[PDB]
Amino acid sequence: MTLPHIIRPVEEVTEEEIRNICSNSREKIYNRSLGSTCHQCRQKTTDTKTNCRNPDCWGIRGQFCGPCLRNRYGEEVKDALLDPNWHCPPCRGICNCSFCRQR
Amino acid sequence: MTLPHIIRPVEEVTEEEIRNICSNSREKIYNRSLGSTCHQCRQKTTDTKTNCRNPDCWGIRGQFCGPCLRNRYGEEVKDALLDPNWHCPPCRGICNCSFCRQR
DNA sequence: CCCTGTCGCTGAGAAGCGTTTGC
DNA sequence: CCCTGTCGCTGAGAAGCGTTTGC
Ligand SMILES: [Mg+2]
Ligand SMILES: [Mg+2]
Ligand SMILES: [Mg+2]
Ligand SMILES: [Mg+2]
Ligand SMILES: [Mg+2]
Ligand SMILES: [Zn+2]
Ligand SMILES: [Zn+2]
Ligand SMILES: [Zn+2]
Ligand SMILES: [Zn+2]
Ligand SMILES: [Zn+2]
Ligand SMILES: [Zn+2]
Repeated sequence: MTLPHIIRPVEEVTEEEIRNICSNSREKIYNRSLGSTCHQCRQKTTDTKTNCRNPDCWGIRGQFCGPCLRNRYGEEVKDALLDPNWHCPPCRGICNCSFCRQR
Repeated sequence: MTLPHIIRPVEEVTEEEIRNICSNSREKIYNRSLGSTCHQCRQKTTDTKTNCRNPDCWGIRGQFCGPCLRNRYGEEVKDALLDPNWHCPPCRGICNCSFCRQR
C-alpha cells in the first residue's frame, strides 16, 4: 500500500509546477485520483508539493505543500523544488507535524 | 502486504495441531501456500506455530516454531498454544532474533 | 484583528526465499 | 562430540478522508 518514492530531478522541474505551487491553503483543489497528500496538513490536493531527494526516504512523507513548508519550516517549495540536496523534515528529524512531534 | 493477525482461542486448539508441532528443525515441510513463517528462523513451513494473544500485535511476528521457541526462549509451543495470556517475545521486548537483537 | 494559519482518526506498523541451522 | 541447533538479503518501513486551518 506504500506509494513508491521517486526522486524527480531538478532538471525535469517545469514552470507549470511553480505556477501551481499553493499560496493559500483555502485555495486548494481536492482530487482523490490526481491529487498528492502533504505530509504536514494531510490534505490530498493538486497543488505542487516538495520532492525529497534523499534515496533512503520512502512513501509520501517527503511531500509538503506551499503553506505548510512556508509556515512550519520557513522554506519555500519553489526553493525546495530547485534544491538537488533538499531533504524532507522527517529525514532531517525536524518534522513538527502532529504525529512526528510526539514520537 | 501485511498478513492480518487473528487470535486463535485456546478452546479452538485441536490435537492435530499439537501432533504437528515441530520437534526437529530438519524434519520440517516447506510449503509456499499453506506454510507459516516462524519469526525467529524465518522458515515458511507447515508445522504448528505459536499464536500471539496480544491484541496490539500485528503480522506474523508472533509466530514461532517448535525448535525456535524451545531453544531461544525455553518455552514449549504446546504450552504457548494453551496459554490464553501468552505474548510473543517481540511483544515482550525480549526477542533475540538476528533483526530484533541489534535494534 | 493580524505574519491568511491545522489536528483526529483509521489502519498502519512485511514477509520469506536464499545466501540459512551449535563448540 | 554434545542439550539436534541458524542468519543474510530484499524490500520493507501508509496514506488520506474527516472530525481539519492562527491569539
Ligand atoms: Mg504495507
Ligand atoms: Mg481511510
Ligand atoms: Mg490493522
Ligand atoms: Mg522476496
Ligand atoms: Mg523499497
Ligand atoms: Zn500541507
Ligand atoms: Zn525524505
Ligand atoms: Zn511528520
Ligand atoms: Zn523457527
Ligand atoms: Zn505479539
Ligand atoms: Zn525478532
